[PDB]
Amino acid sequence: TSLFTTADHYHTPLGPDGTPHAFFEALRDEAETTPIGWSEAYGGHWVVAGYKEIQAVIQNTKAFSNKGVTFPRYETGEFELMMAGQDDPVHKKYRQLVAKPFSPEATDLFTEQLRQSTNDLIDARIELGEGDAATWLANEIPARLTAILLGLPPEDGDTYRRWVWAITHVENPEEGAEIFAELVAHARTLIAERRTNPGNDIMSRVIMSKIDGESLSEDDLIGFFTILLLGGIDATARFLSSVFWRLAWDIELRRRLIAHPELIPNAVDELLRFYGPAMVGRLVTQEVTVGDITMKPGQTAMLWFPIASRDRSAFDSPDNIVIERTPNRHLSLGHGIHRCLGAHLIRVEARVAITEFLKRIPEFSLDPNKECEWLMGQVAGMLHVPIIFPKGKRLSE
Ligand code: HEM
Ligand SMILES: CC1(C)O[C@]2(C)CC[C@H]1CC2
Repeated sequence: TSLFTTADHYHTPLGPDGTPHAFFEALRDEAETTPIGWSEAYGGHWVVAGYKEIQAVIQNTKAFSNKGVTFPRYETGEFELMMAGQDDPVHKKYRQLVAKPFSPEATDLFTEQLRQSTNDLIDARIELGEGDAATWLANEIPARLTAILLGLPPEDGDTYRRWVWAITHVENPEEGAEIFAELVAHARTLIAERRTNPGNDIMSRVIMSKIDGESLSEDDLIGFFTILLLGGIDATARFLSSVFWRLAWDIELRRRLIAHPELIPNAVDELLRFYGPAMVGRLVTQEVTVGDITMKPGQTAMLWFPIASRDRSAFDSPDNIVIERTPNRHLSLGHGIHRCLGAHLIRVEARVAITEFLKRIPEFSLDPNKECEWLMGQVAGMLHVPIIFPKGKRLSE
């Protein structure tokens, strides 16, 4: 009578609250006894839910390969996800090619440029009264910024989200391939129109790049593009979709942030722990024993962060958002050599998005006449969060 029996991450039961949190809180329980379980979904796999246990997997690079990070494998053809489906040396090497454009320093030069666009997207409907905080804001803030890093066309959110919708998987036959081939099409065009008349963007920074003293093949360039056009548009879009659905009803939290922004940065981390959409797996390359279980090479182990972010033997009162909690050592971004590449970037987007969104519309609420839809998968969160506020005034013209 275990929940691991049929544990499935693209299929987690949703409580009345609308979130699959009722499940986690409960499974979070079972793990105290059995920190790891075997699931019968997807041919057969391992579920790692204990904090001490998931933290033991991400660290032993020996027995676990990242060549199976997305699982079931992500729709990407004969292209491997850079610095993510590759183990070192490839990893250590490939990454140092974008290490700098992502450092806190370099990812600050866009700082007060995100407030503009945020505070400039709040003009879009601050005069209507409502709007899907997901589609309308959750999505555009992370999508526009990216476009700007990969030297891209700002208003095509729709097009990109369409590609990522196929990478991300839509349990569709191969139409994920038909559509991924277009990302590869545009990805190709963009590449070729950069090695001529460049820019300061990242996409460009890597072309001129060279490994071993020799440039790089486009099967690695079209490879990065994917990871990035996928790093900051999905996980983020969802995550934000969440804090907005969370601030729509958690008035105890809304009013508290509204009156103490010194905390917004900190409380942005407690939200990452509680609403982290990120979930990954590893691939077993050699017999190894974790805690009390033994895993033979060939099998995959899913690392259930949402569950290990609620382990009581690591977090005081885990089921409450404690905006003061310090330190916050969750794993919603992972640890080890695979520590999120855009780690500092979302702490920023959040800081702002939320900071500015509350100074503009300090009152709003879950639209009663439209129900919120939650996304599932290795990336989950709110997809549609329609709110209703007091029709206001915009700063724009
Ligand atoms: C809120 C959104 C985000 C979340 C929760 C998230 C989560 C994660 C997680 C869990 C990992 C590590 C997995 C592992 O250890 O194997 C990771 C890796 C990575 N993320 Fe993100 N991410 C987010 C946003 C970003 C952004 C903004 C970018 C895009 C520029 C980015 C780029 C990447 C890349 C390329 C890696 C693989 C390289 C590596 O860590 O070794 N992430 N992220
Ligand atoms: C593919 C997947 C699941 O998505 C992101 C956002 C988090 C972990 C990995 C790499 C980047």
